[PDB]
Amino acid sequence: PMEEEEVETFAFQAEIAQLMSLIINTFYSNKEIFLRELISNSSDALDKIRYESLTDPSKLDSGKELHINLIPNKQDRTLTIVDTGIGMTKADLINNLGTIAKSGTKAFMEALQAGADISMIGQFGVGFYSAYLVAEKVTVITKHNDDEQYAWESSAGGSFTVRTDTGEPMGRGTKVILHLKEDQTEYLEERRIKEIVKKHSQFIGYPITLFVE
Ligand SMILES: Nc1ncnc2c1ncn2[C@@H]1O[C@H](COP(=O)(O)OP(=O)(O)OP(=O)(O)O)[C@@H](O)[C@H]1O
Ligand SMILES: [Mg+2]
Repeated sequence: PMEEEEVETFAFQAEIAQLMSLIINTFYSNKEIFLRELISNSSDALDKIRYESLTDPSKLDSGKELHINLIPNKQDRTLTIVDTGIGMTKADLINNLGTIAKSGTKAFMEALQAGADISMIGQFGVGFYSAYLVAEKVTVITKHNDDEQYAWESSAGGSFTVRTDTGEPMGRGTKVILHLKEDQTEYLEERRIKEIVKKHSQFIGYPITLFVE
């Protein structure tokens, strides 16, 4: 073909693959907590960049504003969570989002069997995967300070890919893009989103902005 793109395909760590099918194939009632989990991740990443700037203000040259944006797109049926946090290196993506085992995974699977609410997911070190409560597919674009912009992607099925991102440059941070299931479109509604952020994400030490089309 005219153009070529390098893709790297990785198997999810076995327990995490198993946690993902559990999340996807079980019925759960309290799905809205996915949003709280992604906002926390953005909040953590922003704490991190903030921490690093204390000793090295140069680290904020890639953008000084520390914040989180929420972007529903009804045309594409996507909900995007953007932060100007620390972002992830390629290796961060690979190690931290699927490939390296987590201490709490087995235990969280155990708790789910007993009938735990999925809301507890974030106590175990696997909160990200709550996204698959409402998304058939998740794309993570990320730009860390001394590395290139990358795109992580997976629709489950036990696998994810990482590639150099060919999209619009970010400066610094992470964009999580949720391709929503057809029965989960309420999470594109301005009212629903506002309700959910007020109920679950009111201890975020950063400004959050909802962009409404
Ligand atoms: N928005 C983000 N910016 C930077 N790194 C992120 C972001 N989201 C996820 N990560 C990385 O992926 C890892 C997995 O996140 P996940 O939410 O599954 O677990 P956690 O936040 O470490 O713990 P838990 O969510 O269970 O309290 C995180 O530790 C973090 O390093
Ligand atoms: Mg988390």
